[PDB]
Formats: sequence, structure tokens, C-alpha cells
Amino acid sequence: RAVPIYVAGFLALYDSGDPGELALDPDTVRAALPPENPLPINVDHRARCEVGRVLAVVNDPRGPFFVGLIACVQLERVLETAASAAILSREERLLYLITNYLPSVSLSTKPDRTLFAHVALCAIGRRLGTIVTYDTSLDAAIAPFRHLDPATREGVRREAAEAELALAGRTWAPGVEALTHTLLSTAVNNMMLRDRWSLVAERRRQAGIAGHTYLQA
Amino acid sequence: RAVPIYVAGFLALYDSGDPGELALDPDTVRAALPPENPLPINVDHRARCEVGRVLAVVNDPRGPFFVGLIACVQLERVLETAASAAILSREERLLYLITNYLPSVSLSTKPDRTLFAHVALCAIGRRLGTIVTYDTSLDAAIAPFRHLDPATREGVRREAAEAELALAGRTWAPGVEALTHTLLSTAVNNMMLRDRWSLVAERRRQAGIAGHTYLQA
Amino acid sequence: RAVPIYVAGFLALYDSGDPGELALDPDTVRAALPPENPLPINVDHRARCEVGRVLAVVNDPRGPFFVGLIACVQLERVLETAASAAILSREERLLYLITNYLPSVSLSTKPDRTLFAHVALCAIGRRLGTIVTYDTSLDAAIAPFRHLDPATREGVRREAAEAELALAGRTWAPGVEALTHTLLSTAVNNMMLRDRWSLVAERRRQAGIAGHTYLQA
Amino acid sequence: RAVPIYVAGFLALYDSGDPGELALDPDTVRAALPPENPLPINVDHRARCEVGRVLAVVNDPRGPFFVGLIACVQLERVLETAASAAILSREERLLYLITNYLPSVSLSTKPDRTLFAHVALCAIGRRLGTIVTYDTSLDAAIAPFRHLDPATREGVRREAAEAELALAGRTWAPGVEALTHTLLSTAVNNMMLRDRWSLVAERRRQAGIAGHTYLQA
Ligand SMILES: *P(=O)(OC(C)C)OC(C)C
Ligand SMILES: *P(=O)(OC(C)C)OC(C)C
Ligand SMILES: *P(=O)(OC(C)C)OC(C)C
Ligand SMILES: *P(=O)(OC(C)C)OC(C)C
Repeated sequence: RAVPIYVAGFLALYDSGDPGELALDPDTVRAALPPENPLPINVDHRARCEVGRVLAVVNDPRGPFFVGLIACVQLERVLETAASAAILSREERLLYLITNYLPSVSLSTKPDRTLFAHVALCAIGRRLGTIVTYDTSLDAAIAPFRHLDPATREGVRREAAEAELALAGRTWAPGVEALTHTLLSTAVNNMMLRDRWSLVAERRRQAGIAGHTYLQA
Repeated sequence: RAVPIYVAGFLALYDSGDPGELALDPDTVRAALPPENPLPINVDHRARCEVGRVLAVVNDPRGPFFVGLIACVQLERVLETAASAAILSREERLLYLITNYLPSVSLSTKPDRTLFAHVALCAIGRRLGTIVTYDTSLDAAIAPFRHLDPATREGVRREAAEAELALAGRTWAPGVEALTHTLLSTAVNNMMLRDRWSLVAERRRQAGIAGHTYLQA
Repeated sequence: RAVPIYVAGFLALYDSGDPGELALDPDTVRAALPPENPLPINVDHRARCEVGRVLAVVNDPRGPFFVGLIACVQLERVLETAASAAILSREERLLYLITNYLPSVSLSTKPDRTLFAHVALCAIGRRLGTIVTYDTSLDAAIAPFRHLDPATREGVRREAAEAELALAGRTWAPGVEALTHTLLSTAVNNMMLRDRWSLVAERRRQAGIAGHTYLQA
Repeated sequence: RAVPIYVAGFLALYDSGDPGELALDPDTVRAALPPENPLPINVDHRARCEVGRVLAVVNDPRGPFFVGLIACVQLERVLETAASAAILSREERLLYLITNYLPSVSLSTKPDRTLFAHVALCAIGRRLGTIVTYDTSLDAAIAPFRHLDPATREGVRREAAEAELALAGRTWAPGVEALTHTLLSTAVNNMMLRDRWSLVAERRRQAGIAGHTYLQA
């Protein structure tokens, strides 16, 4: 019943100019992989809102790149119904809705294999180039990433298939009201942002994302 | 328990440049006042979300001006809790939140006394100069309005005091989930709006709003 | 200077219902691979209009799938200038223009390795499911193909990279006037088609193409 | 060498339902006739492509009707050669081709005698009932028009004979490449038109065109 959605994007870009604290480097990422424990995916750090699971994190010459799976029907409905949409097809309407509402990732860290805590989908992340892609196929989710080492692609596909076998069939169900409140919060807390689409456009460029994306920026 | 909030603003400006359909003129407004029936105030036209009542609508030389009352504790909690706010005192926080989240009014019309149907608080209205002010005192809510005919002030104060006497003590209770779902909707349907704060700044100027407003534009 | 464009799509679907003559089967395709000689890519069978080269043809359980490269700047200009376009970005404008003008492939056959003669880009092909995809990356061109054996993907990527090494740097230049006349011909000869977009939509479905494609059907 | 082709049709219908701007009325047309200066005929408003001349424009009770002459051998060759035609006799092939490729007229206007600027042959015009007829005889070109005031016929024949005497022998020669580039453009800019033949069928009915026309709609 749930539309399995794949998210892909950089958790961080290595020499991007992230402030002192936020910055991530090759050796620290090297030491965090593979993660000791699975990285759950939640909405706007509200840890009650688990909606998926990070399948693979690969250290790309540009930064730690990841691929996740979101199998949550409540998240679908809550979004589908909120959209008193004027302006398609079907799950594409869903792709269009999640991409533009939740265009960024945000990695939380607690060096060793337990450094990476979890990833949160959000409107605007704190590190650069953190704009993600959503699609119903892993290959389709990673394709808009043109500045990606060939090895990263081949490795993220391999790990992601195995990883899927485990949580095969798992669906998350955080609670429609929990979901509803969490997304209102994502809006209310980002209302004071002067034109967020500039940042989106800018960070989409830094990530090397290009193509016929649903992202309207 | 509810913090009575006063909304004030122009429902429309007379010679502003509103498209054919939306345009309002002095004669039509003349004929519509006083309203046959009280004007309820709701959030984003979702009639289920009645949160207040329009006390006075005076035909100012510039356009139909209004003053309304919002007495809803659910709206307060729904907003207060969504704000995982970083960044003043108390109900001022409340003022700050609603002002920037729902900065515009929108008058629905069904000429005679039954023309004006209701007013909806919203992010961006379709008529110019429709930026409102919120405050815990009627006098405070109308003060930022500098291009206001002296008669309009004395008239809007007089009717408001009376009008309040009737719905004195009334508190609206649409239901927190209805509120929660309506506000997310306000957020989702306006996500593709490029910048928005420009329009808010422009239309604030048009209305002649000036002062130490919570409106961050 | 030329934008290398990748085309991908089925040259034919195995049990699709193609008329007696046009039909292709597994064993006949098996016997034609690898092609004795490279398969050039031309516009609407006008053999003077060579604009690219077929990189790989892989026998997929569904039909012979191929991946080609178009490196032609004249084709770019002729299209870019014809489009007195109302309605983006850049080479995407080019992607949008070539996809919707030339949405199909047409394989010409002269069984043995010399069966496959060449492929022609055209508006509407004669065999079913022959709707192609164009993109600036091979991976991005094949991603909209969801009903594709995993082996096909891994094989078409391997062959295509090697093949590219040979014609690396090759650009085609058929002649802008030749190009101009050939494309007018594509239009004039398909004018009598009652709604071609129905077929496009239909044959896009038969191919298992899905996603945020430039193809406006 | 050129095959003189006669075009006939309504430049506009009086009470058809043309949007605000495009709408034409009897008085304005009255004032515009006769045209101050001859009306050249071109392909798709590209003023470089003058291919004929409007002989008569008579104000019929239904709308401004016209009869024009097209004497251009390049247009003939450009069309004849583009058609890698499968599928009657000769100049009839020519009739068949132009009729279905450029089935509509479009009157550009700059009220006084200088209102009408020129008419452009095109695929789909913006005003209703603008479907034209082509033939090698004026009488043949106006015959399909059944809802035509008897006066209009006798008037349009009379002025046409005279008008011809002046531009008697004139043959236009825009240049085959100009022609070739203009026609591709006609094709590229109308590629996103869903169906088109419906509109052609509808507007043929509106004009009151009936008969054994080459127009395949
Ligand atoms: P993330 O990018 O934050 C990590 C640095 C913890 O963004 C949050 C604010 C949603
Ligand atoms: P209001 O300004 O609309 C009235 C014209 C009915 O704005 C709506 C779209 C929230
Ligand atoms: P192709 O699909 O034709 C082969 C069968 C030779 O289409 C042509 C008519 C463009
Ligand atoms: P015509 O009908 O346009 C006039 C109104 C100028 O059609 C053009 C768009 C070819």
C-alpha cells in the first residue's frame, strides 16, 4: 500500500565552507563507516517521526553520500490531503509534494562507527549542498547526481539492495497527527526565512544536481 | 484563558489596481454596510475554522476598513507548540507568531447588506493592501495605520465596544486537529510562492502601515 | 561545443502484437548481436542525416534495448532557432525540444550479425513501445526505464563506455540545410496523423517508461 | 511555372465568441475597407515570407471575407519535396499538401483604412472560423462556402478580377531556405498542440465550409 520512496543526496560536502562546528572531513567520515547502528530517517529531528531507514552511506571524494528508503503511508496521506492542489499523475504528485516541501537532509552526529546518529528530512539544512532527491527507484534517485564518483554509484547500489532485504516489508507509522503536527512545525519554524528557494537553488548547484527534477528550483 | 487578539486592516483599497473581478468601490461598500449578518473570521476560508468575529467595518475614504476579535485558545496552543522557536515575552510571542504566519485578510463576497460573507486570515490575499495588524488592544491594533481618516478611528472604536458586548466572553473552539490540518494546508499551498515577504512589504506600504510592528517585513 | 546526448529505448518489444513483417523475436535478435558493423543514428531514415552512433544493443527479456550517442551541434542550432519558444535552463531546452519532436526510434533491418542496418529517430515509429529517452548522461537516459532486467542495465553501461572510447570526440555534421529539410519532412509527412500524442502516451506505457520525463505525454 | 493558388475564407466571424481583444465587428470592418494599402500574404507572420497578395476583402453579413492569390514556385518545391508522400494527380497534390499544412488565416491589425496590416497562413489561427480553402480557380476556392451572402460572391469575384490585372504575372520568391526555415518553425511551435484536427473540424463548421474539400477534417 505504501509507495517505497528513495532519497539520495550528500549528507555533507567536504571543502564547502561549513562553519567550524558543522564541517566534516574525509578521515572522520572514514572512521564512521559503516555505521555501528542503522540510521533511521525522521522528519525535522522530531525523533517520534521515524518514516524510513538509511540504506547506504558511501564516502565519495566530494562528501558522505547516502541512499534511504521511506515506506510510510500516513506521510503520503497527510501531504496528499493538505495539498488542496491546483497544480499530473499519481505517486508523482507525491514525489512533487515531498521534494518541494522537504528538499534537505540534516545529519545528526553524537571518532568511531557510532558518530552518525540519524538523518532528518527538513526544509533547509545547516550544512551546504544538502539538497536531496526522491524517486520510486534507487537508480532514478541517484541519476540527477552528475558529480558522483563511479565507485560511489556502484557501491551505493550494492549495499542498498542487501540492506533492503533486511527491512524488506517494513513500513513506518509514526501517527498521522504526529506527522501533521511535525510538518506544521517545519512550516512555522521556517516562516521567517527570506526567500528559501534561493538557498535551495544555490545548494542544488553545489551538489551537482541537474536534470528534470521535481524540485522546482 | 484565551488571549483576545484584535485584528485591523483594509479589506480592500479603492483605487489600487485590483484586477477586474476583485475590485471594490465606495458605492458597493456603502450599500453593504452594516453587514446584514455578523462576519465570522476563519483561517484560510476553511469555514470549519471559525476563530473570531468582525466587530466593525467602516467605509474609509481609502477602502473598507475592519476591526475583528480572535478568542481561540486552541489556535494559540497549535501555534505556540509548532514553534520550536529559537527566537520575546509571552502573548507577544503569540502576537509575533500569528502576525508573520497569517499576515493577510481576504474578504469573501456572495448590491445589498448581504454582500460581505466573511473574512479569512491567510498568508497572502488576492487584493492589494490587505495586510493586517494584530494586538491585545483595539487601540494598539489600529495605531500603526497612519493613512486613516480620523472619522474611521472614532467610528471603528465606537461600534467595536458595542459589538464586543454581544459576543462578550465568546471563545471559539474549532478543534485543534482542524486547526492543525488547516494551518499545514496554508503552508503547503503557498510553498511555491517565490519570496512572499516582498509582497508583504509592498502591501504593508500600500496600507500605510508604519510603526514598531511584529510583522518582520 | 556539442552537447553529447544519450538516447535509450527499445528497438522492439517481443510479444507486443507487431504486424507479421515488423515483429522481432529473441532468437533472431540473439543471432544479430553484436552487430557486424556499427549502427549509425540518423534522422527520419534520410541516410545523409547521420547525427550519432548506437553504442550498445542488449537483448533484454522484453526486447532489444539500445543506447546511442548524438554529438551534433547543427541539429542543436536548427532546433533551437526553429523554436520561437514561449515555453527553462539550457541544454534542457535542447532535451525538451528533441524529445517531443523526435520521440521514437525505428530500426531498419537488411539471420546473422548484419541484420541490424541502422536506427532512425522519428516522430512515430512502426513497431510498438518504441518511445525513446534523451539525456546528457547514460544513467539518466536509462533510469526512466523501470521494466528493465538488471543485467541489461549493467551490460549496456559496460559496452557503452568502451564503445564511447572509440568514437570519443567524434561529432557529426550532416549539413544545417540537410537537417532543416529533413525535419520539415518529419512534420509534413506526419501532418495527417490524428492526435499523435495518444500513440506517444500509449507506447510510452508499453515501454515501461515512467518518471519526470521531458516527454510531454 | 508557378501554379496560381486562390485562398478564400473568413478573416473573422462577427458574433462567434472571440475573446475581448481579437473580436471584430461590422462597423470597424466597414471603416477598414477598402484597405489603404494592398494586403500581402505571408507564411506564419514571418514578414520575409511574402508568397501572395489579398485581392478582395468584402464585409459579409457574417464577417470580413477575403480572396487571395499565391504565386510562389519555391513554396511548391519546398512542400512537394518535404512530402516523402505515400498518399492524387499533380497540382492537386500541391493543393492537398498546403491545405492540410496551413489550414488557417490570421489577420494582423495595426478605426480607419490602415487597420488591416496583412494576413498570415498558419496551422491554427487565434480567431474562430478562420479555416481557408485553396484552389486553382477563384470560383472553386469560394464554392465550399455555403453560408455566403450572394452579394459577397458577386463582389469578391468583381474586385478579384481587377486586382489580379495589377499584380498580373507577379510571382513571389522569398527564398527556399527562408521558406524551409519558416515552415519547420510552424511545425515546431505547434508540436504541443493536443489534437489540432478537432479545432480544424470545429472551425470548418463555424465557417460553413462544406464540400469535397482536400481538407482532411
Ligand atoms: P541539520 O542540518 O542539523 C544538524 C547539523 C544537526 O538541520 C536541522 C536544523 C533541521
Ligand atoms: P482572498 O483575498 O480571496 C477573496 C477574493 C475570496 O484570498 C484567498 C485566496 C485566501
Ligand atoms: P521505423 O519504425 O521503420 C522500420 C520498420 C524500417 O519507422 C519509419 C517509418 C520512420
Ligand atoms: P493570428 O490569428 O493572429 C492575429 C490575431 C495577429 O494567428 C497567429 C498566432 C499565427
